[PDB]
Amino acid sequence: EAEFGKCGPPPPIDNGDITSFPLSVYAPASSVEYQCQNLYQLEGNKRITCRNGQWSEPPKCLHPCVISREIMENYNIALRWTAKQKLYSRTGESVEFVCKRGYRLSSRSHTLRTTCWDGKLEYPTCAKR
Repeated sequence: EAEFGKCGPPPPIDNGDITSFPLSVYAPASSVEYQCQNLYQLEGNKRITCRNGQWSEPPKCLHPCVISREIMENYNIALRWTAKQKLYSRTGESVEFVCKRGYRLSSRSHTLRTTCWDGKLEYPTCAKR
């Protein structure tokens, strides 16, 4: 009851999992950090803890900073580093898009510098050069 209660494998997130490697036999009342595969970045409580041989449920994974590469680097916009696309990051990192030295925001555009999350960055358009 108090001594016997070792938990089992800890439940994963939406395409997530422990920041190490899934365990089959875990220590009771033990907790660990979670993370999502690839550039996927969850949100909530990646730190899960098993209770009486019954874990909890990790937070929620957020689609990485995967914006459109056929639209940004297409018309005339890229990253603040200007290196072809470079529109990929880990959900939670800042992603500043440029209007390609020359072209100026077409107004109807969204924003240059922003934050990627769930696969969204509000890519502008820009026009000039």
